Amino acid sequence: TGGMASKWDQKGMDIAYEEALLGYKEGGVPIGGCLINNKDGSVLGRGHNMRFQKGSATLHGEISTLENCGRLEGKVYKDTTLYTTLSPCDMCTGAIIMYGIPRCVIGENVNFKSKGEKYLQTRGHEVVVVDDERCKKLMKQFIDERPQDWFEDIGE
Amino acid sequence: GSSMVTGGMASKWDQKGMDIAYEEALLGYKEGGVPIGGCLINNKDGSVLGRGHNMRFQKGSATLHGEISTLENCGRLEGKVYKDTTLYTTLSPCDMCTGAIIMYGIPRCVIGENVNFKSKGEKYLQTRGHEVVVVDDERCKKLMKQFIDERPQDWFEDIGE
Ligand SMILES: [Ca+2]
Ligand SMILES: [Zn+2]
Ligand SMILES: [Zn+2]
Ligand SMILES: [Zn+2]
Ligand SMILES: [Zn+2]
Repeated sequence: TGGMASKWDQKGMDIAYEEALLGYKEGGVPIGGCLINNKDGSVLGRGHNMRFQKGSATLHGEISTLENCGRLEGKVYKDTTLYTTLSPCDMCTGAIIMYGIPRCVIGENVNFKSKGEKYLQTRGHEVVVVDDERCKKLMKQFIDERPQDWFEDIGE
Repeated sequence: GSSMVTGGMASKWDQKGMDIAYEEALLGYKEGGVPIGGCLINNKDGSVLGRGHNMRFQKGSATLHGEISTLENCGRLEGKVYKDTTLYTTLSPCDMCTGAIIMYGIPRCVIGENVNFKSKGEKYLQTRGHEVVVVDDERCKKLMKQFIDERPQDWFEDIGE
């Protein structure tokens, strides 16, 4: 779309936030997301961080989202938007780049931001930061109460 | 990617690491999956923290590339642990696996070969400061070449094409 928001952007961020809330309720890292087809707004998949729920070192919210979409032909990704409640780390950024997902809509980049946000732009992707306070407050609460668990999720 | 780019020194555990990575790739091939394997070794003592191979076909996974599967198999770890390890992979990493190495701060990546595949990740790793070593392992090259020959469409799916 460029500049103007996609008709499905609010739907996507609301779903990402719902996933983050669910993850928080399950005692995990409150980071969620979803992948939407820009063509019809269909939700290809949705998910949240599964580090605590599955003892996973790779299932960040974004990775879990992609995993939940299942095996897809490469072309499908080319016209989708990945929604994430928090700005992607270098790994999740790499996933978006590898699959060629053209747009990444981010809830906030205040609690966390890696060099990946800019790298996505360098690699030709459109990056949108909403600065969604609901996401920011939820993530901040987790960081406040379980700082070490947050650090573990990003190898800190 | 700069011009004054150099490879990296050799480690005493590199032979071991690539042998395990190759073993994982053969296992994956046996299981009917993508023959890409790896393992993570602690540079401090040579201990193998984990090993794995691509699980796209085995688990219907869109994210379990060989490198990702390897990290997953190590389980949850304190962030400091990754800081003195070497990630071994039979094939040069895509942008996602490169991102995983960068995020966790794994200081060294030893690659079997980059003849059958090479993404912008190999250079980006060096740009981000990581030590990269390409051993040009003929065992890995032959195995991957055969797979790409026999299953071109499946190879493309693994890299989203
Ligand atoms: Ca053929
Ligand atoms: Zn993240
Ligand atoms: Zn991530
Ligand atoms: Zn790969
Ligand atoms: Zn990869």
